[PDB]
Amino acid sequence: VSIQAFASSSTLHGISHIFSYERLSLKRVVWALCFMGSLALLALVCTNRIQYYFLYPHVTKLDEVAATRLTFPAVTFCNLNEFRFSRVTKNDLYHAGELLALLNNRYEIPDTQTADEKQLEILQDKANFRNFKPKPFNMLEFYDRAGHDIREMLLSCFFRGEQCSPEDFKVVFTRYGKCYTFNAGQDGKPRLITMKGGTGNGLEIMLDIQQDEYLPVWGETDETSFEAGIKVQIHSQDEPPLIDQLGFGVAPGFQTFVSCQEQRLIYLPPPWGDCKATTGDSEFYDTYSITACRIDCETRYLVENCNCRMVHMPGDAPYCTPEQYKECADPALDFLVEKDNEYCVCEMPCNVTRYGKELSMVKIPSKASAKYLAKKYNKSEQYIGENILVLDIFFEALNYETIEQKKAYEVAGLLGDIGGQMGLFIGASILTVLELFDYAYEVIKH
Amino acid sequence: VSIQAFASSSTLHGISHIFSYERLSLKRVVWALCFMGSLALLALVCTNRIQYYFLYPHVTKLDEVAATRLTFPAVTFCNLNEFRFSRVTKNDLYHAGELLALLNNRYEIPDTQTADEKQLEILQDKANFRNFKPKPFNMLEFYDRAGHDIREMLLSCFFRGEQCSPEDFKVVFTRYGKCYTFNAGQDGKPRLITMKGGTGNGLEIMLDIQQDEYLPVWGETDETSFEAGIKVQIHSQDEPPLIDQLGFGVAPGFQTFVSCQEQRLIYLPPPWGDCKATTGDSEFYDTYSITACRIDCETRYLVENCNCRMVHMPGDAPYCTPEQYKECADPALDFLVEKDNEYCVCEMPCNVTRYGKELSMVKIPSKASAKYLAKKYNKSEQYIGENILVLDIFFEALNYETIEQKKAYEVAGLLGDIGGQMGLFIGASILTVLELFDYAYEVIKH
Amino acid sequence: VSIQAFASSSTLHGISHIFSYERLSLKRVVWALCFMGSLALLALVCTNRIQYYFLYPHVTKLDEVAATRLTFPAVTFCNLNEFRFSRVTKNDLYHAGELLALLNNRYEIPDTQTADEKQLEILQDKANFRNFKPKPFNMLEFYDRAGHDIREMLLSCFFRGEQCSPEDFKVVFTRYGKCYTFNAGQDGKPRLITMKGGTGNGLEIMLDIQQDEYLPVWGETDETSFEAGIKVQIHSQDEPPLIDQLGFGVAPGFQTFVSCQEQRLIYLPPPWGDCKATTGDSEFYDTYSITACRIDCETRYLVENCNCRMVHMPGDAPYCTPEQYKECADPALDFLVEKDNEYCVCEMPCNVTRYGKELSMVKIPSKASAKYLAKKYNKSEQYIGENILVLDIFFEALNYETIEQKKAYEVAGLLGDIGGQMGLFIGASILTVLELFDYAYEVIKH
Ligand SMILES: *[C@@H]1O[C@H](CO)[C@@H](O)[C@H](O)[C@H]1NC(C)=O
Ligand SMILES: *[C@@H]1O[C@H](CO)[C@@H](O)[C@H](O)[C@H]1NC(C)=O
Ligand SMILES: *[C@@H]1O[C@H](CO)[C@@H](O)[C@H](O)[C@H]1NC(C)=O
Ligand SMILES: *[C@@H]1O[C@H](CO)[C@@H](O)[C@H](O)[C@H]1NC(C)=O
Ligand SMILES: *[C@@H]1O[C@H](CO)[C@@H](O)[C@H](O)[C@H]1NC(C)=O
Ligand SMILES: *[C@@H]1O[C@H](CO)[C@@H](O)[C@H](O)[C@H]1NC(C)=O
Repeated sequence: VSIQAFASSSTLHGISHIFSYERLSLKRVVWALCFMGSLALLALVCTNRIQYYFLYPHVTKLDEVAATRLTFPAVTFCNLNEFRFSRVTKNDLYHAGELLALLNNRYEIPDTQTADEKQLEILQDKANFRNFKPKPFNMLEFYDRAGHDIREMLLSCFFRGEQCSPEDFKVVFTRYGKCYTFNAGQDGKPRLITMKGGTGNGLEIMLDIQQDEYLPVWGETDETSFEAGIKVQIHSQDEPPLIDQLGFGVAPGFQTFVSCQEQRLIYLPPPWGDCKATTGDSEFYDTYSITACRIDCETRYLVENCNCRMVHMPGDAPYCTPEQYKECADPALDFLVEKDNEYCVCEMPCNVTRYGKELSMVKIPSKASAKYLAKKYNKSEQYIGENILVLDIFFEALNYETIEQKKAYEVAGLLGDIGGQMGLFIGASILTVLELFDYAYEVIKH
Repeated sequence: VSIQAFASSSTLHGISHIFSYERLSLKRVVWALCFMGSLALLALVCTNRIQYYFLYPHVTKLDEVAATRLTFPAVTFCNLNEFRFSRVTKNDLYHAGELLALLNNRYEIPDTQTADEKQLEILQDKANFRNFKPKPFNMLEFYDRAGHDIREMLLSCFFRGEQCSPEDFKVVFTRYGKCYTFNAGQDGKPRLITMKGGTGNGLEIMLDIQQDEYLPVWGETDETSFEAGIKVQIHSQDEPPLIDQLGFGVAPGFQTFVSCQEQRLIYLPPPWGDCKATTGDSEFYDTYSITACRIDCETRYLVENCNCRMVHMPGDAPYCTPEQYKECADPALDFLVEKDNEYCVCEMPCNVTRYGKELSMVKIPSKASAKYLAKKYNKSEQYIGENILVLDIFFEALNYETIEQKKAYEVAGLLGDIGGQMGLFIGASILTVLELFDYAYEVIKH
Repeated sequence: VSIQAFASSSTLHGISHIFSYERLSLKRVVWALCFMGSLALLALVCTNRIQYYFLYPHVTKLDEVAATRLTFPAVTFCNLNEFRFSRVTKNDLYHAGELLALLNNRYEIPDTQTADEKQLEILQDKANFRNFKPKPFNMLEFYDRAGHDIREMLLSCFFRGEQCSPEDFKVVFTRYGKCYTFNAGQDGKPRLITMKGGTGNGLEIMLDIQQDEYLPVWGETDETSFEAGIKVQIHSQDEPPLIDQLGFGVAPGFQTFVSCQEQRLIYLPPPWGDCKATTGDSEFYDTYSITACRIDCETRYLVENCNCRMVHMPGDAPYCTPEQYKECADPALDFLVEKDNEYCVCEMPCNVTRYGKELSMVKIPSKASAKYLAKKYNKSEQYIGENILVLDIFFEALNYETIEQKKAYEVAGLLGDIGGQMGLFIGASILTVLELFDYAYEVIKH
């Protein structure tokens, strides 16, 4: 009814003394100042937590979960040479000879300074082109044959002390050519596990990089490979190999323990964080990752721009000849990487498992095992120090760190800190706001 | 008294207009819907924060505390050979000859291919067993004598620029045998400190791995050691050495700065996190850690299963002969590691100090110091490149990172977000719930 | 007016039934116990969150921001020799000969054991001092000339596949002498960027450490340098080089991919955390960092204590002669580092960008490129393996991790959890406390 009658019976805390049934005194203004200030101190502090929730913040919980049976990560490796030298042929030097950086522009040799007599004359019968009847070419078939064969390289593999197999090593194709993948987990093979830490309860391979089978550099080229040794990218079984980008290396003559530490990272979907919220099954890979998007970003580009695919690409498109490489494929990489890089962006999913690495090198061989390794694989003693390496990937302990992001302020924490200060300053509620609306609805009709 | 009389004078916000002293109108149901909804919106949002507190969550605070006098971590190392070759004896080849992988099953030699004439005939008088009167054996005494002696290996140790001592190096026993521990901190010696970073204000040892004193491999065995170089585990002084598991290595001929970074990790006790809440003094180590539990997990097993202890074990039990090794001890490791691994689990304590490591190799020696290092220790020039290494462990700066876990939601934050939304939705309290009980207690008696 | 009249009309929840207009019964004490307990349960729980806010806590948010154009960090390097041997002179051996550890106390040679005939006689005409007319000396001018020249060392630099320049390498001065800085960003040059990851889209230098130009060690000195190879500190362009402290190394004959990962760390100002809150422009560096404070901590010390500055110091003070080095400068370092270390402390600012590093070594050269690298730079084959190295610094992917510290409890979260439990326990507000003061103000006047 009356304003002095309504304010004497409502649930607000200040109006019972402002609008009292008494004359105007000094107490009415000290209740007016202390209510109009405590309504303004509620106003700029409640709008803090509203705008703080509107940022959608999140802080991270780290934890070290202990386990017993961890999975082994897919040890993916290949030699830093593209392909062997004794497995190239005269027909191989015709369709793809200029691209392999041993030929000039007119399908002839560059300057033959610092070329051995036995090294040049094995190449010299390959570059006759006299009554040359060519054969049909395929760049995938060239990387199948001329690449480094697994049954020649790997002297002794191991896993958890048990023996290994070159049939367990699964071929892939990257920018370095014929690359293999231990513990791939595809083709129905279950991913192997580990039950202990230490240097013996992981992979232990003993490779042979075949330094005599490297491409002899005679002319200064753009992409000559001076180094010897392999390159390794450690990843989960879902992510395709990206050895060209995410790969470290080990040296020959250096047994290299690479201690991993399994991490299980969990991000948040928008609007909290940035992850691929759904699964997002890509067109040429059954699962999604940060790399499987990136090769699918490049595969659909080179099909729509050059009507073929490279040898390191998934799908079923036919492989580009070196006629398509020197004219279409290579000018279309830098046209996307440099110019149109903002047209394609991959959102990393928020269930990702990574593997750190802590390097440590030990020199192989000792002199006590020097003469033993020479005869046991029919090699010279000078051959052993610069061809034979050992890699060793394991886990420190059976535990994995998790890096998960907790939402720092949900809507249930906002309601606890709106009325946590709404009740502190004026004592109202959602019903008191509806109560003040229910009195003002009666005043406007009278 | 009456329901219209009680609701007109209570502290709830909605019942003053639902149960008014007026006829049934459209305002009674719009106060009934807006109260039965604001009682249900309180119901499913307060049960969010109750169940969120019942998970006992925690998020982590990272901080980089700066300091002046950091402690130096216990640099623990041993050569990757088990024991020397010139310090084995005919009696040593009888009681423990087959276990050291130089003998066949009938206490005879394996195939002697790739064996030098001077290397075989020093072994050939050890394996006579003709009128052989044996001596009493002890596997701890064999690892005391035949192991790599510290006064022969370490050419020059240093610490903070000041000189060092082989008497400061303290012997332990691991799976590799005679291992030493710089800055052990036990036997009343105070743990040394550092007052600066950089490569000169830490340890700088110059070892000599004695590659001529390695075990010559002639037959293909299960545990032949091809590599040369040492293995190092960095740890705090409390934790016992676990070089077999938590150890990295450095190579010979390679001065290897190993930059540490001191971390002081703090976890939470249950039910927040998982730590050993109390101290938990183990039976054979004065302090508790993740490793001291694990060796105590293995020591009590092999005493209860084989009535002895291994050479890398604490306590006072007598050491197992190789008769007990080939028949009891080795079959009881894999019976616990593979089968009964779930019977024993070590809870890592929540006051743990760790040390990261960032490797970096520099080749030693230069040609300017090549001929100097040859004569100054009476060594050949070919000996220097493959025997002499330098390790260098220090800190980057005088600061330690801390990784501590804050309890993200205590009971004082739950009470602020129960009544933070209880006062927002219905305006009640704990006393209003007691007030509604105090009116309903009067109704049931009338 | 009356206490039974005031409590029947106030906004507290308990006083309406304690001070009722009825005789003393059992309900008055059960409302007295349940109010004096719910006033005490508010008391010790509200003082929890008050003292929890008074600690000013903070928890950290980790995030992995993806980007396209990252900046390249300033690759700062220098050879581990101080200066060349063929660029020292007779006058250079007079003013500074004893300090370079080739002379005795009486300006004569130490013991010449293990000294070559061609190596001693090139030094022997430098140490005549017979009718010696000296030249004016400057230690900055000695480190300009006698140091390792960039145009002799760097065989081939690269960046993003494009060519490089020795004019892009900018000289600085550290404890190792003549040090250079790729991508320095000073002198108006804009800091270069990267648009891709992988081993080819970063720096790729091919140095030549000039192992024939090292100082030949003949006598056992305090600071002889046995090792060969360079030292590298990766940092942002703002921070001055601190290669002596924050530097890792790479070896010769070892192509060493050093995979970075850009981090953008953000701390908090006091009283939350510890950072330099303002900019804090130092006296001799235009920007502030943790290192630029430390050299400014040492520059103002040695000017106020020795009236000069060292060669690795900023400013405009004249450089100290070796007369000032052996008598003033060296005794004033350890007088500050060991004794007065607590007089100077640098507060690290809270906008700091760091760069991690993940090492990986690959052996260079292969035998296929062995004879090519010998003639192409007019070097012997034995020279190539122990002088030629390659360093390679890049990024894994175009993304940077951020480690920022969120204030875990602001004043708006305190007010939500004071009245969140003030409204829960007694239902009061800030006005009810003023209401109880407004009744007690009337009682004391009557
Ligand atoms: C991510 O993993 C969590 C368990 O760690 C699971 O509950 C969730 O469903 C997963 N999400 C996706 C999209 O795979
Ligand atoms: C070992 O290699 C040599 C060539 O160096 C060859 O003549 C010999 O037949 C090989 N022996 C075996 C058993 O492979
Ligand atoms: C752990 O360390 C903290 C200080 O960092 C100390 O207050 C606490 O008592 C310690 N707890 C145990 C169980 O040692
Ligand atoms: C140095 O070693 C040789 C053996 O190579 C030995 O004959 C000689 O006596 C040794 N000299 C010293 C001083 O130890
Ligand atoms: C620090 O960086 C943030 C952006 O990352 C910026 O908003 C802030 O002003 C910076 N503060 C200082 C002192 O440079
Ligand atoms: C190459 O070096 C030799 C000395 O080893 C020198 O005699 C010759 O003139 C040099 N040639 C060139 C082209 O620099």
